[PDB]
Amino acid sequence: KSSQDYMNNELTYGAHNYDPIPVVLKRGKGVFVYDIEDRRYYDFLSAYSSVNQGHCHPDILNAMINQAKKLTICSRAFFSDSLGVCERYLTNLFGYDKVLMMNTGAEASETAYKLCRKWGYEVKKIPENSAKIIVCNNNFKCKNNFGPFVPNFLKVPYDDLEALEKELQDPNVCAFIVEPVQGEAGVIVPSDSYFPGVASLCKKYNVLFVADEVQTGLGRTGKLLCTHHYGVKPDVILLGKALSGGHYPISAILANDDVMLVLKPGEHGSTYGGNPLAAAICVEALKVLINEKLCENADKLGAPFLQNLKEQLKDSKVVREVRGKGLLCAIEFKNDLVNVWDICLKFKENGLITRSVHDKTVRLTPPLCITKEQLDECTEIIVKTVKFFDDNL
Amino acid sequence: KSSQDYMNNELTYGAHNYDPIPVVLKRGKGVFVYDIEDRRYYDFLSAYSSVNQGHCHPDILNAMINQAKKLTICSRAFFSDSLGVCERYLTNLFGYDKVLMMNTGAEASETAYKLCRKWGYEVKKIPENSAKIIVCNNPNFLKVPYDDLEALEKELQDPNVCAFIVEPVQGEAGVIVPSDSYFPGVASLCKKYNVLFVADEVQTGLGRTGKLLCTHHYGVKPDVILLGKALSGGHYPISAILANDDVMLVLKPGEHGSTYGGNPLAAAICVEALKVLINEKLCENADKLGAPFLQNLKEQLKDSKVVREVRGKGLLCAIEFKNDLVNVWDICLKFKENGLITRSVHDKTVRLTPPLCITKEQLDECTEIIVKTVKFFDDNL
Repeated sequence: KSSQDYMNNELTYGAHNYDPIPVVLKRGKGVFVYDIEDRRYYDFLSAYSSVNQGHCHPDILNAMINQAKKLTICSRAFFSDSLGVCERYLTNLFGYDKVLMMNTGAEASETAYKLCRKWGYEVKKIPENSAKIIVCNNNFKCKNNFGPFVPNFLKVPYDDLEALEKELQDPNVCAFIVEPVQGEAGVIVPSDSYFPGVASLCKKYNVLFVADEVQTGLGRTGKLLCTHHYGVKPDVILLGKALSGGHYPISAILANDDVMLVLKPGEHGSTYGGNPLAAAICVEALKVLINEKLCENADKLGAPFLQNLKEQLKDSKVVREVRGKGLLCAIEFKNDLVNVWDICLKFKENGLITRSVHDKTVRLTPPLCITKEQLDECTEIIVKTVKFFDDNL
Repeated sequence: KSSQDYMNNELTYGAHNYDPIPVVLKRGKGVFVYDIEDRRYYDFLSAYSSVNQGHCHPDILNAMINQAKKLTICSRAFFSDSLGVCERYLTNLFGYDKVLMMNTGAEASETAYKLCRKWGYEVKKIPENSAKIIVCNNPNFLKVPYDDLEALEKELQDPNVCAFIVEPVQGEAGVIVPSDSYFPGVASLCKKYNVLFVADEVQTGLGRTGKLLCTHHYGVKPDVILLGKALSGGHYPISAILANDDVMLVLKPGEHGSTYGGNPLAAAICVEALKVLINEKLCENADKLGAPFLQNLKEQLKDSKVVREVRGKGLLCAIEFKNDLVNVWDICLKFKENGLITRSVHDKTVRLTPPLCITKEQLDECTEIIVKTVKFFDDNL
């Protein structure tokens, strides 16, 4: 069987709900993945930050096996030894009274909305009929906006304190939920000064500052929390992805007692949320992150890589911009001139796989254990692949 | 550290969003779990059907380790060898064109709603922004009584309905079994009004009632199947939707986004979990031991003042109490004391769902525990 046998097999037995780059992987180790035909590629997506520690990290796999021999799941009908150990681990490590463990990052966001709204009722006296959470324009009037007839989410521009303050004036806002750097918007970094302002603004209007660190956290930008960079402490933290080194779906919300204690019991979530197996894996995944100093590696190698790449592409007709912080980087192209999807196929050909976002911005997010030498080899691949297209206009 | 230490620890570091029975488990094997103090209990919840195969089943753990050494996740940005093998396995096994893999059962339900609505437009050609879906008691949803063909047909008449989503036996409602005749009628009715018959088999499926699909009992083939829980033997969150091409192709690329859905690690675990289910003939075990256990239990409790009813099919059973007379929660604590753990539902119905590898002898020992527990509450009234 060949890569193609597999790709056809999937098309005929599975739903067509995804549109993958045509490579079929069978193995990962650290910063490399390997296809059906034993070709090797640099993984520059890291399963969207789930394998910050690197593919198939042995320590984590170990933790997983030690737990899975004892107990894999018992459900929230009862207690496990493992979950508490995790909860205590995470809380001490991030400096929050409590933590709530879950599976997917969506579960994290949903639960966060419930949380903010209820805190808004129980504490700030706002009616759930009328509670609003501010978010940002992941991209960029006539509308009932008053009392019970309200949007649920108010969108405002990212990196915009004036606009943010304008909405915070609404007494029915209970929360601003924001990413330390916008992933989906194409890796948009904020001005150093934004988050400091955000923290003040929220403090002042008595509104929960929630930071979505599902992509930006756990080493990706150089720190355990990207928000650590701007010296601000959010009221609520969302964690996920790299929280497990790709060995399990695990995500979390962190908050102090005054926020977390708004949550009433009996309200069902997922059966697998907070299971012993995940709890064990979680602690090891973060222990690996800290012991191997992967945060610092990222911090040290990141700014250079980005700067040097900015240099070597300064004279490209198709490149629009090169952005990043730590090892969370991207290249935005002028989709007027090039087809972003082809650039991704070209990369794949040149030995580095990644994916598009907007059909204009390409994600550059390798596992955090990458070496200076490896990054240099990749800069070569990147400069070369971009050359290919520049050489057609 | 003791059970209590462990519980207090959770209270102070984790959110209080659940309300567990006060037992702290450290280990599972098959039908038994063991607490901090090395006490042993019969697990009669099976993590709500996630461990049909039994706790910590070795074959599955093996499958898990073989895969985890090779690749755990790459995301849907790319392909893995393992996923396709899974997809092909499941499809052949259940008799549907395609399958869509996911993580949680909620993801399955959400995705099912999207699917039904979209089929309802790109096919039944329902007016945009108006596709209603019918569901059973317990904005574009219509509730109707369970086990009610007359009521069901009345709603099916709405030309804007695109789907009926229903459980082969109602779990949350307190283990409610339908009359043999209901589902056959359901299938006809849906066939006639041109409406997707979706079966939620997340709890009822994979051996729990004696068959791979509980609907197999009633000789009906649903347009869509939802699977989960036992789909992994409790080793990972894995769930699925099954459907043929005419329904499934409605879904187009790039509209969704859960990173872990369809990952290679889960894909591998899935195939083994079901292989275990079939090889160890756990469906049949459940089928054979089930009806007896339920009948015999009905007998031994016929004269109880606090028991209201004993229901079940296969090893999916329950006992409903008269919450006027007893506190269901205390009945659960008493069980725990007598060596069998389980949970309440409604504060009136108690779930009896052991792992499917339980033996006739074991069930008998449990019947004893159950009867003993019950008598304690009879006398004391």
